[PDB]
Amino acid sequence: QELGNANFENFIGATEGFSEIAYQFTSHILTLGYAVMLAGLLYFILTIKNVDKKFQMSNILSAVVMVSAFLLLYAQAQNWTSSFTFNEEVGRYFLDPSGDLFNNGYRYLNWLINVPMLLFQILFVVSLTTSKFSSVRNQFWFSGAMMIITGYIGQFYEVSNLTAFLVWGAISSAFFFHILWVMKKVINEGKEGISPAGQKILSNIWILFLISWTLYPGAYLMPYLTGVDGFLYSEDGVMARQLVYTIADVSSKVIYGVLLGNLAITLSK
Amino acid sequence: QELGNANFENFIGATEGFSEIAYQFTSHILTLGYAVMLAGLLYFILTIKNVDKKFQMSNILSAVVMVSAFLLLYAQAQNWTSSFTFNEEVGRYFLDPSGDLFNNGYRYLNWLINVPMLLFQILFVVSLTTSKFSSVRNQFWFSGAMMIITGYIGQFYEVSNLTAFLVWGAISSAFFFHILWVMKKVINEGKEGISPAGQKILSNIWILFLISWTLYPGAYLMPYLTGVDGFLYSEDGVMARQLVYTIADVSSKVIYGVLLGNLAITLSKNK
Amino acid sequence: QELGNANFENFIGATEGFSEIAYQFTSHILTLGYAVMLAGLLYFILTIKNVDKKFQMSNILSAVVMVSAFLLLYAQAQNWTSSFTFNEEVGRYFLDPSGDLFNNGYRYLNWLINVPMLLFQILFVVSLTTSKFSSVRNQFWFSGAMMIITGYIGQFYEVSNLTAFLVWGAISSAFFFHILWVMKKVINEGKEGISPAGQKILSNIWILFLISWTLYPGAYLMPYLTGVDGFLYSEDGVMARQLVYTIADVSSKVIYGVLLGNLAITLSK
Amino acid sequence: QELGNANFENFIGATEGFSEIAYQFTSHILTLGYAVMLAGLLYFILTIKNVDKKFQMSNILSAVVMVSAFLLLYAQAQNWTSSFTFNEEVGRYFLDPSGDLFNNGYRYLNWLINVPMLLFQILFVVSLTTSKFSSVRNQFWFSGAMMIITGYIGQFYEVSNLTAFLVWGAISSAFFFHILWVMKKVINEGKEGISPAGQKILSNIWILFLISWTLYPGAYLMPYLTGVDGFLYSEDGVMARQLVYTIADVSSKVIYGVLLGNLAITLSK
Amino acid sequence: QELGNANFENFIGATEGFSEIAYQFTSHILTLGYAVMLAGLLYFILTIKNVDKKFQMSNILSAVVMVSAFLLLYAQAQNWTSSFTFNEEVGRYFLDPSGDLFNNGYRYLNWLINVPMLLFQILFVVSLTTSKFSSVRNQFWFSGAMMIITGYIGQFYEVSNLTAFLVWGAISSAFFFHILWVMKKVINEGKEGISPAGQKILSNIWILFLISWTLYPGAYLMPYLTGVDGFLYSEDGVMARQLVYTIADVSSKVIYGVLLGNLAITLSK
Ligand SMILES: *C/C=C(C)/C=C/C=C(C)/C=C/C1=C(C)CCCC1(C)C
Ligand SMILES: *C/C=C(C)/C=C/C=C(C)/C=C/C1=C(C)CCCC1(C)C
Ligand SMILES: *C/C=C(C)/C=C/C=C(C)/C=C/C1=C(C)CCCC1(C)C
Ligand SMILES: *C/C=C(C)/C=C/C=C(C)/C=C/C1=C(C)CCCC1(C)C
Ligand SMILES: *C/C=C(C)/C=C/C=C(C)/C=C/C1=C(C)CCCC1(C)C
Ligand SMILES: CCCCCCCCO[C@@H]1O[C@H](CO)[C@@H](O)[C@H](O)[C@H]1O
Ligand SMILES: CCCCCCCCO[C@@H]1O[C@H](CO)[C@@H](O)[C@H](O)[C@H]1O
Ligand SMILES: CCCCCCCCO[C@@H]1O[C@H](CO)[C@@H](O)[C@H](O)[C@H]1O
Ligand SMILES: CCCCCCCCO[C@@H]1O[C@H](CO)[C@@H](O)[C@H](O)[C@H]1O
Ligand SMILES: CCCCCCCCO[C@@H]1O[C@H](CO)[C@@H](O)[C@H](O)[C@H]1O
Ligand code: NA
Ligand code: NA
Ligand code: NA
Ligand code: NA
Ligand code: NA
Repeated sequence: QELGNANFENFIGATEGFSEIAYQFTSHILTLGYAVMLAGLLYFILTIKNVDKKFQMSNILSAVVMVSAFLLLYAQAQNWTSSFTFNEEVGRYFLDPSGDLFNNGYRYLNWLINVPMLLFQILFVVSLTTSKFSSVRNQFWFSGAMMIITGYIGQFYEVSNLTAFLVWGAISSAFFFHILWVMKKVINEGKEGISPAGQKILSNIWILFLISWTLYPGAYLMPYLTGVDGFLYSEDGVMARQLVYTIADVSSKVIYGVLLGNLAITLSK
Repeated sequence: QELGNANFENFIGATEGFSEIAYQFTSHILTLGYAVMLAGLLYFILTIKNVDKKFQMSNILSAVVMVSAFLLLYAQAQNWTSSFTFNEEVGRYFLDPSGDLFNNGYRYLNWLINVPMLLFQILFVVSLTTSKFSSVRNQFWFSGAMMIITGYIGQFYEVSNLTAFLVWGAISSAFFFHILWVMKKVINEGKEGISPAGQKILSNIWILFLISWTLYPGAYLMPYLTGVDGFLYSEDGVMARQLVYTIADVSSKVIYGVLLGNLAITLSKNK
Repeated sequence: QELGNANFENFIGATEGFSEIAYQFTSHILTLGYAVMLAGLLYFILTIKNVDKKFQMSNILSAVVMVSAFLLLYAQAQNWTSSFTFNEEVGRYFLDPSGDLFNNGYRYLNWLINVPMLLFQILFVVSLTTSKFSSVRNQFWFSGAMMIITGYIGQFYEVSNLTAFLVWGAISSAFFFHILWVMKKVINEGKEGISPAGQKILSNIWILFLISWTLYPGAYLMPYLTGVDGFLYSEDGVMARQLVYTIADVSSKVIYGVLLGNLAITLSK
Repeated sequence: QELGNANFENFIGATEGFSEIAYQFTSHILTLGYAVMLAGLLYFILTIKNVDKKFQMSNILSAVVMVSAFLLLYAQAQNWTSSFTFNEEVGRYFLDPSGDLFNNGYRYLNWLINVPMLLFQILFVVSLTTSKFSSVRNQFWFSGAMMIITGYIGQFYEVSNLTAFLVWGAISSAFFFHILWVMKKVINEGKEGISPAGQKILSNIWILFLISWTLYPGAYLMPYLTGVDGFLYSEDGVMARQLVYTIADVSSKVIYGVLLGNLAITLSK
Repeated sequence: QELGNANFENFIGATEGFSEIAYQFTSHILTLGYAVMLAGLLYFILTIKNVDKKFQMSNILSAVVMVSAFLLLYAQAQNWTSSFTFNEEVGRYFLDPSGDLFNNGYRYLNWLINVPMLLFQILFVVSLTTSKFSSVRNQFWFSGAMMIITGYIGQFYEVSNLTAFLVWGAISSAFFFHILWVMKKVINEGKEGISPAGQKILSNIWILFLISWTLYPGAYLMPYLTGVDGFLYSEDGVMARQLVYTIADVSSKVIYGVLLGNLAITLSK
């Protein structure tokens, strides 16, 4: 079957199909994804007034991120269920093209909107020392956009053209390392002038940031992390990828937002 | 028909099918489930300001639990209606695979999110004495996650492999007993220093907790509680399970949340 | 056709079918039903602060009842439109089993949730004199549940077994009369100690309560109220039942809630 | 094809069909309808505290009207798109009975709910002089209900029985003229005692009321306003009717609500 | 086949079809569109109280624009997914007429509602000097309506009749130039008497306004901007148009709204 520039989920769906566990787990984990975002939305709105006026923009940005993210993750979950249909005869779920092909692009577009705001929002809680607010913001916004856009292009080729896949991924990675570099600077400068309690939370924010953000490129590469015809080029790789994306998105948005809010409270007088 | 690692609802649906009463009641009770969660959401938001600032995080946690739970229970209800279709010829509802197989996993994922928050939220109303807040929290969160994850794995095998079903269920039970142990400690320490009215509510919270949480393993086992080819391995067992899950979820979240809110009011200087 | 323990709507749908007027009116009236509930939700939230803090729980309870009532009535409306499909050849709507059979149980489960809260909520506005608060509450909650549960069982048999239908209905009625008895007591005791304006509203609340609550058993019996092969065992009876249920639910929840709120305002100082 | 007591939209759909422009425009205008209602809902909620406490019930009533209006108008829009399907062979949209017949009754039921509230709400902004509040309210509510109910019955016969159509329409019109009479009285009495700025707005409210409310009977009659086999008994008449209903509903609810809010501000210390 | 007066998306869909990238990207970008509107809605509501009472109407107008716009863009995204279905044999998405033809009219009707409010809302933040408030408002509202209505008519003919397409587009352009002229006047008069900070933001508002609003006519013409049988008369032109519309709508509403809110803050005592 000709699928063209399609995600590997479709190729697994079109050949081996998905077992009950593989199909149901992916449906469940993706549903958890958007459910957590809407739960987070309520949390962030309800806790806005827990911090001083000057910190509240960060709480507002956390809630705004939850909107977008809930709608895009909900669309991603519907895309998974509509793309794969039970075959009575073999008792597995196969590609149902009439529901459209499955594409991870809904999730990517959530990143496009939300990355700029997640990077931006910490600048409302911490004070920089050396760096100018507008400079850091502009670096975050440019590199954030380019990281997501180049990755979005790459992932269309993850089966149809491994070279394009890896080149676009590599370019994306460059922008990723730039963001990590700037965010480390922001964390360090944020630490000077604030209580030891505040410094501890910023340490935790950095570890959360580093682990959660590194998951994404892992999920990008997931199908190929065990090489050609590896364990992970399979329904097991599909499950692994969608779990990791869901953990990443929950961690990078909700937990991140909670930690920033807790920092804002400690700095609040 | 090969169904593989599927819930027993599908096997009943695929052989005997469901009577009008069995099918409609399950649809109704599952719908009640998500409707109560959204009603609860409004209640908890609207009553935030009925308690002192320091208690209000518990009300917020109750509302956050209602969100997740409404979406997952709504998805669980849609899964039931889509999976079973009326046959004109025999006048019963049979497995319609085109709607996907029915799986209770939507409900389980609601547990994964919400158990950590339900255990956590009492620590914002009561004061511990001897135990450290961070220690109790960490015990709740680790054991809560492991309980739900191991159960989630088990329930895929509830027909296809009785051994896996019962071993994963047993491991889940171990973590369950750990949580009961810690929650008893938390209740006892919570009772010290507070009015007799407050102590009465905490007693009631503990009974509600113990009964409501014990329903879950009952619902897990439901199809087999009358042995091989028993009364409950049937549409009657399907009805029983989905009723018990719905009662449990309403009790463990909404009533629990209401009792905690009533405790918060008694401990409030406004009262 | 084999329909088993199914509501009489399906039997009419399966034999005579529904005319355009019968089908459209039922769809419209059921839609009005859930629309009024969501309108009520907004009204009750927006008017919370029109009464003293000590009355506001009644306003909150009215809003909570609307949320469950809107969701269940909306589901009941979809059940109607999905269950009956236009036949081009005869120009009438017939049972389409693929949409599931039509059952009034969605409405009944709204009663199960909401009856306990409607009875309870008046105890936050009025003061009892002779009766104990916990006793009245317990009587309301026990009898409310038993009334709706026994009715819910009965209505499955409204065609398949007239005897079961009428026995379960009779048991339901007993619990109904108990509730009427207690509510009369509560109204009377509520009247003592309060302004004549407040007493007048409580008089009106009692008339509304008595008429609105009596409609339900009428709607239960509707198909048979003109005997065997009567005018009402027909699309006209289907229309009559769904109108009466909709009027009852609007009256017993929304108008009831408005009157209680107006009482709360008069008692507000 | 026998359609029975069905709206003329179905007869056009079943014979000539609808062009792309006719079908898409109707879908768009009906969508605009419910979108404006939800936009209005937010406006009215957000502006509640712009007026004195004693005027705020009018703002609340405007918001409550929007909730019913959005749900019913949304249902009316879905009824349109579901009822008419593209035919590849002729490139026109034809009646698809599987989606149900199209009926304007969803809109009518929005009137049933909302007319009583729109008439009522002005009595919270203006003071009567000679007329009794309870008398005006009761006249509005009785005549409002009878106007909508009689029209609702009439419109089922707009093709199948022109006599019934026009008699029910005529009866509806009588109640309409009664409402116009009472509302004129209410406007005049409202003008006494208030600033010239307030009087100007009440003049505008009367013109808006008179034009917007007169559109409805025009839309009722639309298909026949060019006589037998006229220009308007056609997809052009369908477009014209649905445009006029949408303009009327937006004017009579949203603009009306805005003008009343502006009056409330004028009368506010 | 016969598509009649239909958008060029359908003609591409009906002949060449859409590749996975072309179809998925359009679905993603249109989804991003409505997601950003709902994220914006939350931002504007949550920041209302950041400005003086007298500026807050502008913040409220930004939120009201977000409602309409979210619903219309959401409908536009659904229209795209239901209109184009995967063909297993060739592995491309082709016109599925059963989902209705695709039409950009949902977006146009969002313009009809929202243009009048976007133009109006700046008059609540700036003070005019020479020009009269009522005159500017009336010019905006008349020309805004005529611009959108004439464009809406034109776009039906964008394949079926190039002459009608370009004449209606030209008339639309005339009203566009009128609006640009008046808005420049409003910006200039707004700048007189206010802080340098205020003047800077108004300069930025003008550049954003000019670029964002100019994108629309570009998107209108997109399929023909590379002439007969050009690169852009293709799935690439479909992608280009829907990207530009989405960027325009986000820029002209959300960014515009943020800048106006920031202006309101600087002018706030
Ligand atoms: C809430 C969403 C967030 C924080 C998203 C983060 C996304 C990334 C850090 C993505 C990184 C990627 C690479 C470094 C290479 C491959 C492509 C990406 C976009 C997945
Ligand atoms: C809000 C939902 C709650 C409180 C969920 C509670 C879930 C349990 C206590 C589950 C217990 C289980 C066992 C002890 C064994 C079998 C598997 C489980 C997960 C059902
Ligand atoms: C908002 C919902 C309310 C107040 C529901 C009330 C329901 C009843 C009073 C039902 C009464 C019934 C009987 C007395 C006999 C037949 C069965 C019932 C449940 C319809
Ligand atoms: C918000 C909705 C409003 C204000 C609805 C108004 C409806 C009317 C004034 C209807 C009038 C009619 C007649 C006078 C004759 C024909 C039937 C009606 C109902 C369309
Ligand atoms: C949020 C929506 C906005 C600001 C919409 C703006 C729309 C335009 C400026 C449209 C302009 C057009 C022309 C000048 C010619 C072709 C037709 C139009 C309507 C696209
Ligand atoms: C950084 C990780 C780089 C991964 C190296 C690319 C491995 C390419 O392996 C690919 O695996 C597929 C499934 O097994 C095969 O179908 C492809 O033919 C093969 O190219
Ligand atoms: C601790 C709970 C008791 C578990 C007892 C497991 C014995 C169940 O036995 C099972 O019953 C099913 C239904 O009748 C049959 O289909 C299976 O063949 C049979 O293995
Ligand atoms: C208190 C009201 C109870 C009245 C019971 C009357 C018995 C109804 O009689 C039933 O009517 C049906 C249709 O008319 C028939 O099909 C049934 O054969 C018949 O049992
Ligand atoms: C405003 C009152 C106008 C009533 C005039 C009714 C005359 C219309 O007459 C009707 O027109 C239909 C379509 O043209 C025909 O199909 C019908 O046969 C005809 O009865
Ligand atoms: C601003 C641009 C003005 C419009 C340019 C006129 C070009 C019209 O060219 C058109 O291009 C289509 C696709 O190539 C062809 O299918 C049409 O038949 C042709 O009329
Ligand atoms: Na599926
Ligand atoms: Na079903
Ligand atoms: Na139907
Ligand atoms: Na259609
Ligand atoms: Na599609």
